[PDB]
Amino acid sequence: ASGMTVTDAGADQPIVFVNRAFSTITGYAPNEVLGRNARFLQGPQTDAATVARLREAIAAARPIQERILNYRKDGQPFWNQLSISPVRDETGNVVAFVGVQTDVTA
Amino acid sequence: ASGMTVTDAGADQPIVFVNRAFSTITGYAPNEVLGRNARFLQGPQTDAATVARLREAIAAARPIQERILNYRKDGQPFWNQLSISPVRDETGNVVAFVGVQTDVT
Ligand SMILES: Cc1cc2nc3c(=O)[nH]c(=O)nc-3n(C[C@H](O)[C@H](O)[C@H](O)COP(=O)(O)O)c2cc1C
Ligand SMILES: Cc1cc2nc3c(=O)[nH]c(=O)nc-3n(C[C@H](O)[C@H](O)[C@H](O)COP(=O)(O)O)c2cc1C
Repeated sequence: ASGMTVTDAGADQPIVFVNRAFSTITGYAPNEVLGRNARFLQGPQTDAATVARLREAIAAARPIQERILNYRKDGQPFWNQLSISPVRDETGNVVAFVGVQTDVTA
Repeated sequence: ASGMTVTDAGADQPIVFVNRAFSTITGYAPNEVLGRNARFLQGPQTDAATVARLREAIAAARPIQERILNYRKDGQPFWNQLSISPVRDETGNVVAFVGVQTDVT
């Protein structure tokens, strides 16, 4: 089952919702992630260039797919097949971002 | 500001998240809508053919936009410019639906 994260569009994209699978994958409870930028999932072995591509895509409200090394709450590394897309109204205003997170470590 | 509604993909698409604007537009608090299908927003004068188009789009996980007559908690009618899109993982599985609700009254 794939994780889903919803963030606000503006002001450093704080998490506003995660599904159950997000907790299964990351080991974080909703309480522990709400109001935070998802970048806490990253650590020392996370690829800087991949993070840069995410940063620029989100700034431009551009859909992006990346395979990124993330870390469970307990510090265990896992490979995150991450898909982020802006949510737009019909006037093109960005209302939110949605992230789909799949553990592809195996 | 535009409302946003997130539902589960399966089992009659219960609401799992709404943003602030959803409450401003509909007059419903999150606690009142969570776990419910969004069809409660429809009323007597809602166009049946529009509802049928939404029903078929969701069944096939197809993106759809409709202008649909909805009703606030207090019963006042409003025109809802509604856009629904499936949220998919990289293997095409539908993880959720996202609806954007703009009051165009
Ligand atoms: C909806 C959403 C979900 C995200 N999910 C993840 C994730 O699961 N793992 C991750 O490393 N980064 C994720 N990010 C990316 C970070 O929040 C951040 O945008 C990224 O690290 C680049 O920005 P920064 O250089 O300011 O940290 C997500 C971003 C958004 C908007
Ligand atoms: C994410 C999402 C948001 C929705 N938002 C609305 C809405 O704001 N107003 C509305 O009348 N129907 C909305 N619907 C549609 C109803 O939930 C339902 O799909 C529609 O009435 C057709 O199915 P039915 O014939 O089983 O009711 C939404 C559906 C989804 C999946």
